[PDB]
Amino acid sequence: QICIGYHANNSTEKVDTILERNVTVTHAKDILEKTHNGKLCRLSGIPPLELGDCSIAGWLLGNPECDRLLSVPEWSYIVEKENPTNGLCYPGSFNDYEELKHLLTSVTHFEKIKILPRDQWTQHTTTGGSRACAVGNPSFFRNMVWLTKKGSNYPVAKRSYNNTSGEQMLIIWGIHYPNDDTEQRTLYQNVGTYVSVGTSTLNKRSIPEIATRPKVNGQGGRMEFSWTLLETWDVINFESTGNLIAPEYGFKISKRGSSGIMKTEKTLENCETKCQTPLGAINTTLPFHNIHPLTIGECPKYVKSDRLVLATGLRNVPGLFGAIAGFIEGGWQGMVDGWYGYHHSNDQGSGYAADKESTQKAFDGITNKVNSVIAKMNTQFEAVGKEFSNLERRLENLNKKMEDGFLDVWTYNAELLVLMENERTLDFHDSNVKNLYDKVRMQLRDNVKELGNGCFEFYHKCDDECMNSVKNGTYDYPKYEEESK
Amino acid sequence: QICIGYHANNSTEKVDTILERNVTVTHAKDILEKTHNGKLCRLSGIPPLELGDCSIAGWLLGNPECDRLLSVPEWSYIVEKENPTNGLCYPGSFNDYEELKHLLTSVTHFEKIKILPRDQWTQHTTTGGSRACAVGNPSFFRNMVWLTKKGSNYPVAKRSYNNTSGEQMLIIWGIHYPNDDTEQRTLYQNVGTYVSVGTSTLNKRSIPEIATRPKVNGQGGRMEFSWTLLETWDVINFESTGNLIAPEYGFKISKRGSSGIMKTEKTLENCETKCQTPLGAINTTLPFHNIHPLTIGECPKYVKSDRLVLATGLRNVPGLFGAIAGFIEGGWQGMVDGWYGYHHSNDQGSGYAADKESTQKAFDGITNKVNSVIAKMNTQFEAVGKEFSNLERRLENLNKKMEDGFLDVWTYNAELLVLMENERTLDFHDSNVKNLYDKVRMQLRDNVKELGNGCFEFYHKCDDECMNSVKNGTYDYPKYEEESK
Amino acid sequence: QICIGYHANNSTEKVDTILERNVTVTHAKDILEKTHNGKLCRLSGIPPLELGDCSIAGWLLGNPECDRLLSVPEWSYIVEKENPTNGLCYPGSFNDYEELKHLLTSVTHFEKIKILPRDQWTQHTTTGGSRACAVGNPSFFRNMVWLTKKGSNYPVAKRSYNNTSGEQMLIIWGIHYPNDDTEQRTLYQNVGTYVSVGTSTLNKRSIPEIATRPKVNGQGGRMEFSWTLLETWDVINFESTGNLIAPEYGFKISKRGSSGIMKTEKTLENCETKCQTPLGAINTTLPFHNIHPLTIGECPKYVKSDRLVLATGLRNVPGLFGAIAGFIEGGWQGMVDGWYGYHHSNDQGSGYAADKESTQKAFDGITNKVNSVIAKMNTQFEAVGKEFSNLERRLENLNKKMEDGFLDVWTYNAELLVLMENERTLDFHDSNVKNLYDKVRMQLRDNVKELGNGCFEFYHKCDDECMNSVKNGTYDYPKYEEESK
Repeated sequence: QICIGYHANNSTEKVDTILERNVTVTHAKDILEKTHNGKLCRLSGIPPLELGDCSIAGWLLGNPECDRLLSVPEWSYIVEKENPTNGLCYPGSFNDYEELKHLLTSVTHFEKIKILPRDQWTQHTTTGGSRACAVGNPSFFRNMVWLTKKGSNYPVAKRSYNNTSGEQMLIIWGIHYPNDDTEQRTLYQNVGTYVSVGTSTLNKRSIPEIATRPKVNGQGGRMEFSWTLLETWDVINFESTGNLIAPEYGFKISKRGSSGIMKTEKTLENCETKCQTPLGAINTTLPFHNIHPLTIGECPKYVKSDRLVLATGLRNVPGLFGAIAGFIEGGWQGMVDGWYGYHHSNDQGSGYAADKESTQKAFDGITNKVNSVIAKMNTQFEAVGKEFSNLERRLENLNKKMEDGFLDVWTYNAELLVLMENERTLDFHDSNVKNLYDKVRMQLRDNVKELGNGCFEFYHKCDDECMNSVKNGTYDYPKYEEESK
Repeated sequence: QICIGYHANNSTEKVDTILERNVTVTHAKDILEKTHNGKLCRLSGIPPLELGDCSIAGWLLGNPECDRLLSVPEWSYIVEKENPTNGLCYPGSFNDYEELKHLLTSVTHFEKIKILPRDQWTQHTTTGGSRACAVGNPSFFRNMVWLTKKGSNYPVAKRSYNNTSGEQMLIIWGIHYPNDDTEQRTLYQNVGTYVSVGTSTLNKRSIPEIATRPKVNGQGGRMEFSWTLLETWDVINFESTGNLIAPEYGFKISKRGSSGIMKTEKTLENCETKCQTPLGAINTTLPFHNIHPLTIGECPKYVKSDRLVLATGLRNVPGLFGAIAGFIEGGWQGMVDGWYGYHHSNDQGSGYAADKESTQKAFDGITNKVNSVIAKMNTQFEAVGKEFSNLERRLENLNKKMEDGFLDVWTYNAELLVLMENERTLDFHDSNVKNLYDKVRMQLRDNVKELGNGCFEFYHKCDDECMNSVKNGTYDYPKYEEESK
Repeated sequence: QICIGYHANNSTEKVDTILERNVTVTHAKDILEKTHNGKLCRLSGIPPLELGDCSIAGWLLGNPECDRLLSVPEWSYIVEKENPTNGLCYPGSFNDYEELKHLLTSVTHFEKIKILPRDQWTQHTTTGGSRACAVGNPSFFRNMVWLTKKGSNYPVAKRSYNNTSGEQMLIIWGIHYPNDDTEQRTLYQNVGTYVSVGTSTLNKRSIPEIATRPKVNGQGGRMEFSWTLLETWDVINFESTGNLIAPEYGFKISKRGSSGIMKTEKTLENCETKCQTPLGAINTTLPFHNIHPLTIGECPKYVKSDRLVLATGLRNVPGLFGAIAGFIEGGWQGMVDGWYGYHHSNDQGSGYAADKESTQKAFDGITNKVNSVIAKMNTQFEAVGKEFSNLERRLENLNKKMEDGFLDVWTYNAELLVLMENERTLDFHDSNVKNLYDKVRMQLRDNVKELGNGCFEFYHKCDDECMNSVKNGTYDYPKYEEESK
């Protein structure tokens, strides 16, 4: 007796296919990454700029509450709170704020130079402060200078600066909007003041917009700050008859490319990632994850799925070709050195023997299928998270419409890819067993009867050495011409 | 004698496959929804704000032509004509208009409130009107007040409002731009006038731009409107020496999400949908539709295709496994209670009996195939259509480039899905038939003769309970040892 | 004897399937276009507007270095260098420049009309020039008029123009920002000047800002230009007390759709395409290419792949159904008129004969498969390249994140489509052979013996007439009852 069978085990591993659901399989592979390390790490050897609970505005201006900030010269992404607590301690806005944040998202190299020393403002008062930026005496943004009148005079304030630092330089200035005409006169003496700033390409003139406002942080006044990148060997001109908040420092900056701000509560924790999420770092080979949409780095695609499992083994039986769970009704728990093999009732022993060469062709194939699915996915560095003012609601909605559009597409493709390929994997094994059976039938023919359960009854004495002529595809028909039929 | 066969009927359904075109099939399912109810319906219980032929601006300002408007307090989307006939009856612009429309696109909750009563502008005149907003007497936007001179004086107009309504409040104001220096004085006496508006975050000061302009609605002047959201318990301050168009009303407003403006002339009708289009509402389980690109709601994916028919039954004849339309050269008109079955020529009679074991595995399977294709589609709520000013041409083009890009992707994938899955459905049936035939052959053997056209000729007698033993898989070889050969 | 077999040849064409790599195939089709003509062509009959090394700004204003420019009236895209040498010869900015470039991207119809002739500026000096626009006396943009004082006076400059031209007209004006108070007097005499421009919808008043600036092209002053579309039968009104840079010309423009600007150094070169890239033109039926991402026209999808070969022939051997390179161990070099066929050994001769019928079914099926993959692709017209100022980094990053999104999607889908469909083409051929073999075995039966690699040994005499019957499917069992067994 010779029998063609297939492998079985104690697996409870389930998969879905196009045609059937919850189908138990021999071996399987999850291709969806769902675990992180819950840490917040450094991105490819380069740390994040950690802001604690300051805002970029607050950090750059020199809010006294950002003094203990600790600044690296490099950083690869920024960490901020979804709602920071130390920003403009003096009320105001920041022109093109989001553009500025996006510009500082990632940096070479970035250092703070002193470009316009306080004391050189010789005809003006410099110590101007406010209870709003208080340390319990009134202080002010440490990087800026509030030029006010000296005595009863405010002469034209006018300085320039040639960018000799060798690198593109970020420079910030501001204009102060008083609460009323009287407060204007006591700070600046003059009424029709203006702030004028100009470079080669920049060319801007502001005038104070005096108006009655509710108090924010106990102040009815406001400051509107602006910023420019001063190109190398170019000069920036300030001229003002009042209301200027002058920079004292500039920031040398260089960039390789762009990145993201990560909105989170966590804190850098000393490690390494190629891919960071607000919940933790991801180290994975798999092509999909479902951890968090807002990642930074080279990440697996984010999918709205919570199971993506490829069958690799075979239908676990305690098809399209009619073999597995077909004319060969069940699998063999015994044979464990292959996926398909032989079982023989003889006069010596009996008798499980794996078909190495056919199990090998299949380990190769299925290994290739898995690797096709995984290795064909392209993962370049991206930043996902994005920033919009509350007058860019449409733009923000456009961005969400896009992220969501790709999310729907990848999920659908993934789900269906897994389902379709699982149906073909099973048929694959089913075909392999069926061709095994046939690779024996077309060879025995008359020296055996077709029993049914994938068995052949021998018309002669087939000792262990004859049973090996069948297993290795080299059985001779001529030799056994004994007709017991 | 027992024949193996498969179902055929009078159907004329055609599907396409990867390898074949116009292939007549037994049963099919169109997975492309292309019918609407020609009605404009309310969305998950909540109706649309119907603007008739007014613009949002005309509505909010109180254009007199928008009096019999009817205003719901809720609304889930807005209906507006492509080009409304009642907007600014007095010529002018509206700062950040598109952002405002996007804000009002859906709403909790929306209530107009008198916040600055006219008659309390005690030192100014209120009955300012124009022929441009005629009723046939000069009139004006009903929600605004045109402050002008009282005698030969226009003092500092200065009022404020604390938002005690417990909701976030929309507030609009405008400044006037006269056609020439003389028109100005007859209206405001003063010449260096300004308009000042402040809140906690708002801070604005506008000055009039006197200049000769072509007459729109017989008017050379222009009115430039602005708007802000005043937060709860915050106060807004107005101050002006002339040219201020003050609001009388504010609008309490709350929001959960965003929605969209649907261009169309149809009117609300009193039905319901999860999904609306400018042509009619859609009610469907199907994953795709081709009615119209600009839907609002939880919709199927829009595709360029105009036919996605999924084969569910089998090839219909008067394959890959070479049974169907192959070695069994035809289907059976007769048999109608299964897809595959038997036909016995016996001394009692004949002979059609469907096969319930395999026909059920197929219903099961093809059912799951359809459900997988449908139930994997992710359908959240979206609004598609958007709005852009004539200086956001690039941004609009970005949006189109985006909507067009997904359209191409979903079309291609749906078209190919159907083509591939159809080829594999037919091969599924072809296989089920081939396996039936094989399950019978492997049960008889010696006891019967393989004819060629799918039949077995018995080498012995076989009454009815002889067939009912083969069909159910319970046939015992040993009992029949007559070898008429 | 009669044997079934398949085609083989001397191909070294290789394809990848889901299960195998580097598989040598009988015939194949590359579906990735990889070649361009290196020419810069015209798009569907319509040329590009070529700018040499001017910028659109310099071209419209009429920079004297653009005299040789060659202006056509139609054009389907614009060719510009990455960084053009002749732009604003006199330093300045250009309000909403990117929107203007986008406007002019494609054009009907485009024609320069003389709308405000120089000489009619009778109260002012017109020949105002600058050394910055030297010809080697001072000159100026040829399409603009630099109004300066005549004698010691500069009367209110006031002119209007009503667009009677039958098309929408683009108009450009400018305001001069001088370097210092004396430059202003020597040019304009007056002190608190203004520039007023108005139409139906446009309404701008501009006062000049005198300030000290770095010198660019030797100028401290700056000129800011603005533009508008003057609709038909509308009028534009200029009024100015100095500092106006007036138009002399407007541009009748008409637009069907939109296009793009192509950045490259190449020149128009007198040929044709439906699809243009900065490297050269593409003439192709294929659905995919990898030449360059920035195309213009009706183009194949761009993918990161650099090999998309579709198998069309069978495994080459000099599978899933166990025929090809399976139970029939190899192919026939010498069957050159079909994919599958017969080899008869006869008393007469022997004996390769291609099977016309089934080879055709295959040529048909694979033709369809290739046409389905190619023809389902949606090649609408798009421009791709896009322009953003340096304060639109976010917006530009938004666009990049989108182009990449689609690139990643199309690439993955194409790669896997090929792999999956290759796996099934091979298995298709395999199936055809297996079935042709069975179509003989079921037709002979007793009358022949199953030998080995697809061979049947006849139990009777078979002449070249009997042979033909087996081949054409007519052979009869009854006739030949010679039972040499």
